[PDB]
Order: sequence, then structure tokens, then C-alpha cells
Amino acid sequence: KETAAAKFERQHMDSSTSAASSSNYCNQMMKSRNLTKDRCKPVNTFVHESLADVQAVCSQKNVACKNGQTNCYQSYSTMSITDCRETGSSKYPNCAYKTTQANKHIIVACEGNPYVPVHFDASV
Ligand SMILES: Nc1ncnc2c1ncn2[C@@H]1O[C@H](COP(=O)(O)OP(=O)(O)O[C@H]2C[C@H](n3ccc(=O)[nH]c3=O)O[C@@H]2COP(=O)(O)O)[C@@H](OP(=O)(O)O)[C@H]1O
Repeated sequence: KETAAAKFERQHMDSSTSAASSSNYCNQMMKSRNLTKDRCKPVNTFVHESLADVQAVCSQKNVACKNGQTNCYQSYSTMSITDCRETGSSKYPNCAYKTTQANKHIIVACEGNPYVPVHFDASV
């Protein structure tokens, strides 16, 4: 029974690499973090910042979530992120992803005690 917070770190945290590495970064990471285990997840963002820095976003700019809830927060500063999007020539179980390194503000949804990120909403 993985916690939502643990799931968040699994699906979005990559503090090892400070920037999107190889052109094959997404193909490798999406596979390794078990994101293509029963479906190719269409889009996934990895954050290359410390866990503490990302957790801090939960006490930063409160903004509306794409779903209407209000437990979302935007980082005051931009962070190093890598967007992984599925390519059309991608078919389960041979999932294929386009890698995209960027520096943007991230928006996460937080929950619990402690108040930690559990969902990645968007980057701006
Ligand atoms: N306000 C909220 N909005 C959305 N979810 C919320 C909210 N508050 C709490 N949650 C809860 O957080 C857990 C993880 O959310 P989930 O969408 O499953 O994962 P993700 O990694 O964010 O995966 C998401 C984000 C990722 N994604 C999307 C866009 C992008 O730029 N990058 C990226 O990684 O793609 C997926 C689809 O994008 P979308 O739902 O925004 O359309 C869930 O709980 P459980 O799975 O434990 O039941 C959920 O109920």
C-alpha cells in the first residue's frame, strides 16, 4: 500500500540528474519508475530539485487546481523539470517518449499531515 506522497516521489522526483539527460531520458525513466506497467502514461513530469525544495512548494502560492479543488500551490521560483510525452509511434508495451528539459514554476496539490505534494498539476 504505497502512500500518495511516496507515489509522488516515485512518479515525479529525480534529484540525481539536475537536468534532462540523454535524449532517451524519458524512455528509460518512465520504464524504471514503473509508469508504463499496464498502459503507457501519456504525460509525466520529473522534477530535478531536492525533495525539501519541492515539499516547500506546499506553503507557497496557493492557486486553483485544474480540477476545481484549492489545494494547489505554485512554486515562487522556477525549477528544473523534464516533461515526458508519448510519441505517436508509441504502442504498449513498447512505450515511447519525447524528452523535454525546461525551467518553469511547478504547480502541485498537497494533502495530509505533514502537508506534502501528492499530485502534479501543471508547470507554468
Ligand atoms: N487537486 C487535486 N487534483 C488532482 N489529484 C489530486 C488533487 N488533490 C489530491 N489528488 C490526488 O493525488 C493523487 C495523485 O494524483 P494522480 O493524478 O493519480 O497522479 P499524478 O502523478 O499527479 O499524475 C497526473 C499528473 C501527471 N502530469 C500531468 C501534466 C503534466 O504536466 N505533468 C504530469 O506529470 O499526469 C497525470 C494526469 O494529469 P492531469 O490529472 O493533470 O490531467 C491521487 O490520489 P490517489 O492516486 O492516491 O488516489 C489524486 O486523487
